Amino acid sequence: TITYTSQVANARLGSFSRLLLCWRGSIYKLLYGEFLIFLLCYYIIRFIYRLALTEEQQLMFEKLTLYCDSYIQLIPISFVLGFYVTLVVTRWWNQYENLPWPDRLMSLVSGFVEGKDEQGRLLRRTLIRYANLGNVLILRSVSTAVYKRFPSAQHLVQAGFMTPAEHKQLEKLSLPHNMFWVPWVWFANLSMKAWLGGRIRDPILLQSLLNEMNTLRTQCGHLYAYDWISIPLVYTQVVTVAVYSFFLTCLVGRQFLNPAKAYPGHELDLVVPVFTFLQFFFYVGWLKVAEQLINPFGEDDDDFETNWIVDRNLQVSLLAVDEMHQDLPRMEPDMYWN
Amino acid sequence: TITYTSQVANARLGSFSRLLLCWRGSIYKLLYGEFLIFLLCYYIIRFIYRLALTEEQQLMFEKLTLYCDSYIQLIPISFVLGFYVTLVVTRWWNQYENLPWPDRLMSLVSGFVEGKDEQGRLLRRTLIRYANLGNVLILRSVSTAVYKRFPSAQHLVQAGFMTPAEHKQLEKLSLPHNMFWVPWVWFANLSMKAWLGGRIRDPILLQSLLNEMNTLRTQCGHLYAYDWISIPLVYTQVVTVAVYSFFLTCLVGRQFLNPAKAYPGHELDLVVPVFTFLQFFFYVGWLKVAEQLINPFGEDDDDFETNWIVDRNLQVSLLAVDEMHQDLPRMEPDMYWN
Amino acid sequence: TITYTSQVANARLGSFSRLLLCWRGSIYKLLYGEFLIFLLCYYIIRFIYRLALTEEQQLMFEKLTLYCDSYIQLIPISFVLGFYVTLVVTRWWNQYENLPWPDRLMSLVSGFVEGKDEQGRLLRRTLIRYANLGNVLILRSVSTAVYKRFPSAQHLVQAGFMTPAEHKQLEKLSLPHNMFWVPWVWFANLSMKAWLGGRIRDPILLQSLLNEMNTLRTQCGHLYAYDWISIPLVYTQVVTVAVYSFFLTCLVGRQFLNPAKAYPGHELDLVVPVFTFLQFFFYVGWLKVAEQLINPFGEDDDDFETNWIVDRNLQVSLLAVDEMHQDLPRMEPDMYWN
Amino acid sequence: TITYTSQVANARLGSFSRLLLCWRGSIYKLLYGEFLIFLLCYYIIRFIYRLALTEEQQLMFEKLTLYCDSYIQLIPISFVLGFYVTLVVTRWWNQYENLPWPDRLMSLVSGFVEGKDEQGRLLRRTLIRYANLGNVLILRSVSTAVYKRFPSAQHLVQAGFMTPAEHKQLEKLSLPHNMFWVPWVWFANLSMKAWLGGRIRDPILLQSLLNEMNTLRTQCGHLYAYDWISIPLVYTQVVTVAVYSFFLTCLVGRQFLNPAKAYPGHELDLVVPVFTFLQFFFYVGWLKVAEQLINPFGEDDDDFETNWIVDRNLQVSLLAVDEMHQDLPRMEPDMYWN
Amino acid sequence: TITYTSQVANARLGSFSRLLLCWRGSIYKLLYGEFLIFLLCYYIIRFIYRLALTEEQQLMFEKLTLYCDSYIQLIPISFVLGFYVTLVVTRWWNQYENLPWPDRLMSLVSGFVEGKDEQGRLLRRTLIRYANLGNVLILRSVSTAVYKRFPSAQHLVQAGFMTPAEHKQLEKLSLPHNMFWVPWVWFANLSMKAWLGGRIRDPILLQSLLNEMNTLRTQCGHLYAYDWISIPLVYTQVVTVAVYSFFLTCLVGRQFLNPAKAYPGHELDLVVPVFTFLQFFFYVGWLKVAEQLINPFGEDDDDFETNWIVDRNLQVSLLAVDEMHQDLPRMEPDMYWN
Ligand SMILES: [Ca+2]
Ligand SMILES: [Ca+2]
Ligand SMILES: [Ca+2]
Ligand SMILES: [Ca+2]
Ligand SMILES: [Ca+2]
Repeated sequence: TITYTSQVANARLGSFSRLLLCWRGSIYKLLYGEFLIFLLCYYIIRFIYRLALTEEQQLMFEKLTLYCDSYIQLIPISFVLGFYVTLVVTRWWNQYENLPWPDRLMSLVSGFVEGKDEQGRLLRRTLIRYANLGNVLILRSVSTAVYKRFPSAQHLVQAGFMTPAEHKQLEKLSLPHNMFWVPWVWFANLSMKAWLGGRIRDPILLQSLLNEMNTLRTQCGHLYAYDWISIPLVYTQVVTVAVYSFFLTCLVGRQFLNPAKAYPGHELDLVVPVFTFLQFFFYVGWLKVAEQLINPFGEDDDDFETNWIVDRNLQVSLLAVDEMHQDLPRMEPDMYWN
Repeated sequence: TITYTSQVANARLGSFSRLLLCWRGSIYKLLYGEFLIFLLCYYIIRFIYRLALTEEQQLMFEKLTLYCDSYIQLIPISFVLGFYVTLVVTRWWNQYENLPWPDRLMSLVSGFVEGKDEQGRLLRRTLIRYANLGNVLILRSVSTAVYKRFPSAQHLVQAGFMTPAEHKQLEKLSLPHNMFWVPWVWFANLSMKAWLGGRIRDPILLQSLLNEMNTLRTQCGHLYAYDWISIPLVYTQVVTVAVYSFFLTCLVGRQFLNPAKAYPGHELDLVVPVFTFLQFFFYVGWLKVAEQLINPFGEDDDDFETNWIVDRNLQVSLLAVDEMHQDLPRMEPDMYWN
Repeated sequence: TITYTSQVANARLGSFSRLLLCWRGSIYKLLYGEFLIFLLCYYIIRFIYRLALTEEQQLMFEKLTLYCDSYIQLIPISFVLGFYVTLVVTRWWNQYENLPWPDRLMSLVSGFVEGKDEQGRLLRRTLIRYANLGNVLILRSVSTAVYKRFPSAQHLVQAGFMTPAEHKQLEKLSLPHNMFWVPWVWFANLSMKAWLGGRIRDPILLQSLLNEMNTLRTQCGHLYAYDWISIPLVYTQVVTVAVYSFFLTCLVGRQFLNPAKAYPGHELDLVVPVFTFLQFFFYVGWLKVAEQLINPFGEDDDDFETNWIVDRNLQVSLLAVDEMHQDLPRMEPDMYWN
Repeated sequence: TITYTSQVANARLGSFSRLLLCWRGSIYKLLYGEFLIFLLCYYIIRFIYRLALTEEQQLMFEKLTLYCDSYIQLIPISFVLGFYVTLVVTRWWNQYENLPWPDRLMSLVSGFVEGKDEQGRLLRRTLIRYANLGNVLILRSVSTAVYKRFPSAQHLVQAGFMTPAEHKQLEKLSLPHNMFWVPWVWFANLSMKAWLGGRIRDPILLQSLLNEMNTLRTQCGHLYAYDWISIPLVYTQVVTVAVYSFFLTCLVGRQFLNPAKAYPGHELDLVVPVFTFLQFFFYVGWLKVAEQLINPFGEDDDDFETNWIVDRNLQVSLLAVDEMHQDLPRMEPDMYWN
Repeated sequence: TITYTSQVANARLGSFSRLLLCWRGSIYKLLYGEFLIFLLCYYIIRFIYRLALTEEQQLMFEKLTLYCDSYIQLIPISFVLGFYVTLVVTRWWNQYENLPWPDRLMSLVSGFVEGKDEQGRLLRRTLIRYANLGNVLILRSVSTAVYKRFPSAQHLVQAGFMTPAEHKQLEKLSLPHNMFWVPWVWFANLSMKAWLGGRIRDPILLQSLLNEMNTLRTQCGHLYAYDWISIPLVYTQVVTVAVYSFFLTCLVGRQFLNPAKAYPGHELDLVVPVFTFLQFFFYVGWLKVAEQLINPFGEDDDDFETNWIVDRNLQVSLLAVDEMHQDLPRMEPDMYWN
C-alpha cells in the first residue's frame, strides 16, 4: 500500500504534480519493461524500413502503414479497458472491505468473558486467538505474501497463532476442502462452554459474541469467494488481446513515413512518436493497473499489507482481551463537569 | 470455475500474456465455431465476387460493399453490448453472493444444541441436513448440473440428503409450486421442539439459529428470483441482432475490393481481414461471455462448481455438528503468554 | 415473466440465436406497430418525392434530405437512451427485490405460536393472513393486474384474504390515505395478545415475529414508494422526443435520392433502408423496453406475475402455519450416520 | 410529485406519446423561459447579420460563424452533463429512501406499550408524537415547503406537533446547532420510564422500540447530511458553464449564412434551426432536471410532497397508537378453513 | 463545506446562473493559478512564434502546430478523467457516510444508564466521552484540520476529550500501531462494570449500547481504511499526465497560425483561444475537483467541517447524557386528543 493521502489534503497549485516524482507504486515502475520492449520493436521496424528495405518494399510498407493507421480505430480498446478496470476496482475495494478486523469481537471478549484469574485470561486469549487463527488461515489461502510467511501450519505454530494441540486437532479433522472454517466452530463450542461454566453471565452476551464471530466468518467467506471466483478468464484474454493488438498495429501504422513521398498526414518526419508513446502510457498503464489490482493480496507496491494487518490484529487483540480486561482509567470529572 | 488468481498475484512483465495460452475457460473455446462459420461465409463471398460474378455484377457488388462499409457505424454494437454485459456481470456476482453457505448456522448448531448422546447427535444432524436439503432443493431448480446429478427427489434420498420419511412427507405436502421452502418450516418446528425439550437452553439461542436459517432462506429466495426473473428477452434479442447484423454487414462491406479499380480505402488488397477478425474477436467474444455468464449455474468452464459446493457444504456441516460438538483442543497458554 | 434461463444454461453454438424465434415477450411484439407506422410514413414520403414532386421541388427535397442526414448526429439519442434505460433497469430490479415473501415470517409463525387446538390454528392463520392481506393491499395499489383481479375490498373478502369483520374494521378506520399499513398494526396487536395469552412462550419470539413483519412492512413501503415516486416525467419526455425526433429526421434524411443526380453518398439506390430499419430496431426497441419495464406491475409479457405470487404466498403460508405446525417427518439416522 | 405510473403500466402503441401532452412537471414548463431567451438572442443576432452589418462585416461574421461551428464539439457537454445528472439522480433517490416513515415504530408502540386507560393513551401518543416531532424538525430544516408551513417552532405548537411544555424545554436546551435530535433523547427517556413503570412488560420490547427509533434517527441524520453536504459547487459551476458556453457558441455558429456565398454546409437557408433547437431542448432540459432534482425538497412540481407526508405520518401514527391499540377485528375462521 | 441547497430549492429561470458569482468553493479559486500559468506559457509561445522565429523556423513551427492539433484526440483525457472522478466522488460520499455520529449511542446512554446522583452522571459522561474520544482519535489521524487543532494527545487533554488518567493509561498501552481502538475496549469494560454494578438493569440494554458502540467502531475503521488505502498512485499519475500532456500539446497545436499562409482551419486569426480556454476550464477543473475531493478531510472550502462536527458531537452528547437524563417535558394531552 502506497499512502499519499496527507500530500493531497488540500487542492494546491500542482498538487498532483508532486506525485509524478515517485517510484514505489508508480506507473513507470509498472510500465518500463513493456515500454522498453515497445521502443525496441518500434525502432527495429523503423531501421528495417529506412535502411534494409528496397524501394518497392518501402512503397509496400508505406501502403501497409497507411492501411494500419487508417483502421486503428476499429479496435475498441477504451470500451473493454474501461469495463475491465471498473470491474477490477469494484472487486478490489470489495476485497478490502471484507478483510476481517477483530476489534468489535475483541471488545466483546474483553467485556463479556469475566475472570481476572489465569483461567479467564486463558479463555479470552483462546477465543480471540481462534478469531485471529481463522483470519490468518483464510489469508494464507488468499494471499501469496502470507503464504510465503507461513508455508505450512507448523509455521503458524511457530508464530504463536496455533498451539500444537490445535495443530493435531486440525490434522485429525482433515478433509479435501479448505479448513479455515474450523476455528469458528471452535469459537462457538468454547463460548458455549464458557457460558455453561459461568464465565459468561448471560446468553445475550453469548449471542453478541457469536454474532461478531459470524460477521468475521462472512467476511472471510467473501475473501475465499473472491480468491476462488476470479474475473472470468475470457475478459482478461479479450482485454489483453485488445491492448496487444492495438499496439502491435501501432508498431507499423504509427511509423514515420518518408516525407519525400509527401503522404497526407506524414509531412513532418519526427524521430520520437510522442503521441503514440503517450497512448502506450495511458492504455498500457490502464492494463497494468488492471494487472496489479486483479489480485490485491500479492506483493505489489500497491497491494495490501496483509502481513502487517495479521501482526497488528494479533497484537492488538491479545492486548485488548488480556491486559485491558477490567483495567480502566480512573473515572474522574472532565473539564466540562457542571 | 477457472481459477488463475495465483498467476496474477503480482503485476510482472506480461502477466496477462501467459493467460493467452489457456484452453479451458478461454475465449477461443467459446469463439472457434462462430469464427469458423464467419470465416467460411466471408471466403465463400470472396470467391463468388472474385470468380463467379460478371464484371457488371462485380461493379454492383463493389458499390454495395462501399455502401455497407460506409454505414457500418450506424449500428450501436458497443452501446447495447456494454449495457448488456454490465447487467450480466452485476447479476452474475449477485447470483454468486446469494449462494447459501451453512457455516454460521452449523457453528450455531454445534454450539447451542446440547447433548453428546445419540439423540442430540440425531437432532443436530437433522437440523443441519434440513439446511443442506433446502439448499440442494433450490440448487436442483436453479442449476442444470445439480439437476443432472439429481433428476428426482429419490436421487436425493440415495445421496443422503433426504430420508424416505422426509420424501414421503414432501410428497404428502405437494403443491403446484416449488417445494424448496419446506425444510425451513421443518427447521423452525424442529428447533422449537428442541428448545421445548431442553436441548436448547435459552430461547435467545433459538432466535440466533432461526436468524441464520432465515438468512439462508433469503439467499435461496434470491437464487430462485434470479432463476425465475431472467434478463428480459427483448434485451437478449436486441443485442444478438446488433452483433449478428454488424458482422453480417461486415461479411460484405469488409471484403477486399479489386485494387485495379483504385477505390479510395481499397488500394491494398490483403487476403486476411485482420482488423475485421479482431473486431469479430472482441465483439462476438463480448457476446459469448454474455451468453456464458447469463446463467452461471450451467456446465460451462467458467460456471460455478455447484456440485462441489453441495458436497462440501454437506460434508463440512456434518463434520461440524457431529464430530466437533464439544470436541475442543486442549486449552493451553500460547507463545505470547505473559 | 418470460423465462428462458434453462435455454441459456450453456454457451453453445448460437445460444442466443434460438431466442430470436420467440413471440411472447419478444421485441417484434413490442415493435411491430411502430415499425409499420414508420414504414408507411417512409414509403409515403418516398412516393411523394419520386412521383408527386416537380423537378425543382425534387431538388429542394434533395437539399433538405442532405441537410437532415448531415445533422442526424446532433441528436444524442444514445446518451439519454442509455441513462434512461440504466435507471429503468435499476429501478426494475429494485422493485422486484422489494416484493414481500412471507416465508421467514410463516416459518416463525409455525414455530413460535403454539397450540394444536382450534384456537392456535385460528391464531396462526389470522397472523399469516394479516401478512398476506397487507401484501395484497399494497399490490392492489401498485399493480394493475392485481387491481383488475380485486377491484374492491369486497373482492378481497370473496377471495378469502379479508373477513367481513376485517372489512368492517377497515371501513371504520378509513382515512384519505392508503390503508395498506393497517394489517401490520393488527399483526402487532394480535401477536401481543398471543404472547400475553401464553401462546407465545417468550417475548424474544415475539420480537422475531415483529422483526419479520417489519421487514415485510419496509418492502411494501418501498413498493408504495416506487409506485408513487415515478421517474421524473421530464426524463420520459426528453427521451421520447429524442427518439421521435431522431426517426422523424430519418423519415426525410434517410430517403434514397435519385442516382442520376450523382450525389455523394447516394450513388446506389436501394428500396429498403436496411441500416435505417436496423437503427429503428435498436433505438426504438430500447425505448420500448424502457416503456415496458417502467412499470413492471402491469400486464406485459415480461411484467411480474404478481397474481401468481399472491396466490402462491397465500397457499404456501396457509399450508405452512396450519398443516405443518409441529408436523415433522420421523427423525431417523441418515445415510452418513457413523 | 407527478405520478403517471398507471398510464405506463403496459407498453402500448405510443405509450410515451400521451405523456408529451402534459404541463405540470413537464420539460416545457422548465424550459420555456430559457428557450424564449435563446430564441430572442438568436433572432436578434440573425437580424443584425442580415440587415445591420456591412458586407465586409458580414464576411467577418461568416468566418466567425464557421470558426464557432467547426469547434462546437470541443465542449464536452455530454460528458459533464451525464456525470452530473447521474450523481443528481443517485442522490435524489437516496434522499427519498431516507425519508422517515414511523409505521414500524408505531406498530411497536401500539403493541408493546400496554394500558387502555388515559395514562397509556397519553404515553403512546407522546412517544409517537416524539417520533413525528423529530421527523418534522428535520424536514423543517431540509425542506423549504415545510419551513414555509412552519416558519417557527410556535407554528409547530399551533399544529399539534409540539406542546408548550416541549417548546419551553427545547428553548431551555438551546445550542448553536440544530435541535432535531432532542425528541430522540426524549423518546429514549420516556420509553425507559415506561418500562420502569410497568407499561412495557419486557426490556426486549424496549430494545425493539429504541431500535426502530434509532433507525428513524439514522434516516433523519442522512437527510440532514444531504441538506448540509451538497454536490460540490465546482461541479455545478462547471456544468452550467459547459451548457451556457455551448449554446452561446450556438448563438453564432448555428446561424444560417447567406446561400449566395455558397459556403459548404450552408447551401440551404432555413429560418428555424430545428436541430439547434432540439439540441437546446435535450441539453438544457438535462440541465434543468439537474436543477430540479438537486434539492428535491423545494416546491417544484416533481419535488416531494413533504407536507403531505408530514400530515399523513402524524394522522396515521395517532390513529395507530390510540384507536387501534388492542382493538382487533373478531378472529373468525377464513374461507380456506379446513 | 459550501452549502447552497436553499438557493437551488426550486428550478427557476437561471437557477444555476446565480451560483457562477461565488468565490468560496468556486472553480475559479481552484483554477486561477493554473490558468495564469497556461495563459503565460501560451502567450510566450505566441510571441516567440510571431516575432522571434525566422521564416523557415516559422514554417517548421506551423507544421509542428498542425501535427499537434491533428493528433490532440489521441489522448483519452475524457475516459480516464471520468473514471477517476467517478471513483473519487464515490469514495468521497462513502467517507462522509462513515463519519461517526454518537446520537443513537447517546440516546441509549441517556436512557439505559440509570442514576441521577453524581456517580451515574459520571458514568454516563465517561461512556459518551469514550465514544467521542475514539471519534476524535480517528479524526486526528484522518484529518489534517483536526490534527492541526490537536497536534498531540495533550491538546486533547486540554480540550476536555481526555483526562490525564486516560492519557497516562494510553501512554502505558502504547504499541507501534494507531491507538484509536482503545476507547472502544474502555467502553466495553466500563459498560460491563455498569451492568454488574446495577446501573444497567438488564443485559439487553448492555447489548444495545455495545451494538451502537460497535457500529461507531465500524465507521471509524472505515475512515481509517479510506485514509490508509488511498486511490492507487498509478491512477493519479496517469490522469495527471493525461491532462498535463493534453494541454502541453494545446500550448503548441492550438496556436493561431499566420492567416497569410492560408492554412486550412487557420483562416481567422483571433488573439484569445476561447475554445481552448474553455477546454482548459472544463478538463483542468475536473482534475482540480479530483484533487479537492481526493482527501475530503483537509482544509479546502468544500472539505468537511470536521472540527465543527467534533465540537457539535461533544457538546450535544454531553448535553444529552447529563442534563437530559430523566428530564422530560410534562406529558400532557396534545391538540388532537379525542
Ligand atoms: Ca497484485
Ligand atoms: Ca452458463
Ligand atoms: Ca409494464
Ligand atoms: Ca427542487
Ligand atoms: Ca481536500
